[PDB]
Amino acid sequence: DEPKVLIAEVVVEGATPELEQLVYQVISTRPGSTTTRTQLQQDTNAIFATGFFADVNAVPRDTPLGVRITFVVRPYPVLRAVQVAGNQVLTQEKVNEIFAPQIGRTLNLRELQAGIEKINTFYRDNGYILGQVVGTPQVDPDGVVTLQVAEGVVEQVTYRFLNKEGEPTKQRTRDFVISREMDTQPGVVLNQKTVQADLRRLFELGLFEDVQVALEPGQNPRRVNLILNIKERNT
Repeated sequence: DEPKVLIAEVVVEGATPELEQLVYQVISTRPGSTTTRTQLQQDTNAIFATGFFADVNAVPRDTPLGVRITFVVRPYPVLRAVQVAGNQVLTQEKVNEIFAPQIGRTLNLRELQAGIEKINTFYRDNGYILGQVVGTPQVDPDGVVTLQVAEGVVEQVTYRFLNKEGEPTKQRTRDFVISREMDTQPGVVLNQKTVQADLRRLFELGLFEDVQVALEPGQNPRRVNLILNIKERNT
């Protein structure tokens, strides 16, 4: 863990005033302090961990005073808007409301992740069990952030009839009999409350020994094929 250098000045470049005090607060390197390469590296890690910066570099130069450490920092842009692709039950207006407190100051990726968590909580609490933000947020240099969601859209619903052993068997009941009990239909976003309700209506018909629900990925792999595995009461 050698060698050590004495520092004469520390400057922060590239930060707005609000953030520049933060940089000084989180680093340990001061004028008058002895540092190594490792510690300077840890200082850039600490600054990066604040969540405000796209890029952090520590640069040492020789000045008339002695050694300068310049921390060069490239903040994320001021946040101007957050827009979403692939949404249906999550409205752009709800997205605007979640992120309103952040608009007009430098974007912070920890705070963005807290908003992403608010979106996933909106899906989960409203019963859209599959719904969530997917991918990495796109941050454009003009301060507009784009997110993707996959809400759990039902591409198709497939009935599979099975005998007692669990092998395929000839269907007796007509498709309409089942379909007309179900609110879960192609094009809706899967909701665990509606699935439940649907299975209760299928039970109230008195026709099936078992109905089990299984999901397979759609053709669009962000969507689902809802499978009903159905064992009908014999003759």
